[PDB]
Amino acid sequence: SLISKEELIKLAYSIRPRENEYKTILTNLDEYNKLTTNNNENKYLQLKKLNESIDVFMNKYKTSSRNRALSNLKKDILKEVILIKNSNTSPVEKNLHFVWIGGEVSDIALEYIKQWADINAEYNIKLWYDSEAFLVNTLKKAIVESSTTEALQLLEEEIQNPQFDNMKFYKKRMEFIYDRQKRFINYYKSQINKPTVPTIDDIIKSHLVSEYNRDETVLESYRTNSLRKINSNHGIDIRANSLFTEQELLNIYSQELLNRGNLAAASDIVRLLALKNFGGVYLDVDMLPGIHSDLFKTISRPSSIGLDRWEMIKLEAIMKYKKYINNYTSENFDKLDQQLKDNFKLIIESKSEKSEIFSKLENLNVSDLEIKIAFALGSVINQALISKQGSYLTNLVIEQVKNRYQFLNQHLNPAIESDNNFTDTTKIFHDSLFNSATAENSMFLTKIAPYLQVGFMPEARSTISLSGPGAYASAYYDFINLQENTIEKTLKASDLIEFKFPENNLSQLTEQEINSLWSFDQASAKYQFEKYVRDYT
Ligand SMILES: [Mn+2]
Repeated sequence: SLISKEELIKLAYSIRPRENEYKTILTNLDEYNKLTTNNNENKYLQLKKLNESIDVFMNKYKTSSRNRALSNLKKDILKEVILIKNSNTSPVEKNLHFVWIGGEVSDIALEYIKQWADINAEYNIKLWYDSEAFLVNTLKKAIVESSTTEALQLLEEEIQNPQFDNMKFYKKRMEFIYDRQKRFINYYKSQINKPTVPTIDDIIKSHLVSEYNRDETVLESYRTNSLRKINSNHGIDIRANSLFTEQELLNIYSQELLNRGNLAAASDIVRLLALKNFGGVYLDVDMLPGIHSDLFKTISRPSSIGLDRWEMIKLEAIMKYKKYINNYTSENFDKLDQQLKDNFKLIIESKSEKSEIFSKLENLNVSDLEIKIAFALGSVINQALISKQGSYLTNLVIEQVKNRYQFLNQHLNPAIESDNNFTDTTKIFHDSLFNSATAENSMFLTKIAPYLQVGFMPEARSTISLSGPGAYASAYYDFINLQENTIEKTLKASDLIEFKFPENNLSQLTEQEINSLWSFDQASAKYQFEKYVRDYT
């Protein structure tokens, strides 16, 4: 709660008459204080209105004796936001949302998912997929593999030279990739309006048969198998539901799914809509249930192994002696002391059910203002989220994503629509983009400039600032500071303890997580390239 209007009057009292902008503050404060309603949103909006009115005063009367008391008010307002979001608080909808789009869901992922279902029988499992787009990953691989071969043939004389700059390969390949995506897309555009009303998979299958020497029967049985496999396993179809309720988000989803072949970005969109509409918990398929706090509370962690690695080996232990998941790595566990390896066996064998090893979600109490998110390396990471349907912050994130894409597309579209190659298209995009640079948005611009090569070239990481963690971190900034449309600033893990995915409720250091956190950096690029050259021979 905030100081009364009367208290502010006393605190900010001065020899001067009350400025008009000061009277407004007093009114906004009083009206906040007199809020009878207990809906979190309406309190928030009034707090926001008060805060804005304070900035108006302070920016106009920069030397006012009142500024100290008003600066103190603004500090109290920051705390009031946290008090509100922590006020009314009840369990999220009992939905676990996963997403596997663009191909056949792996068995490996089904196993990880199975663990959650077993432990939380009262939770509905939603495995989102796109019934029309099972061939999207197949197409992306065809394009990349074809382009790799084209680039290696072109650069055949140079690639073996150990001093070869592998970037020359990646740039060259990107040109071939761009031309092939553009060929696909233009063909898609010619088909999609016919009275036959073809699907994405119809169009991809035909293109693959025509241009990539594929067999229709093989493609078709992969498609029908992917469909039944996913329907049999909590599968829920994006196309038959109410996820996409307006054209703008659909188009963002489609440009990622169809034009770029970026399934991670597509999934970034789907997870947010699933949360907005249904509420619940979202998880990547490499996340696992949290382990009971006191399970290995009696095993001292050696100084030689890190905090993270210790969390990994805990999972590996559970897995060597319960094999809940097939072929779970034992690398880190096999070592080193033969004592703890038995203390591990002792405690794990002393349990008989899975629910004794893993903790249940039960009620996750959140308010209708918030979204909770996992952390990694000091940043938020959207591989795990909790949110009530229609939550204020989840909408803030969606708005961030929409405005970032609106900006991206404003500059990108004219370049795409032009009939140009990769290099010329890039230039038209960059020349428009960087002419919009301000102090405020410069970094963001620099981050989205390599958008077209995301997934295909090293260090192209635009997704983060578009549909990924960067959009969430700016939305968190919006929310904490009662601002809107923040792009320059992000809030970090250390800023957001009040919004953390409760640690006890999640195990992030899983085997599939780690061998998935592969990033397209230089080092990884060097290795991929060396593999490419070794196979080519
Ligand atoms: Mn991962």
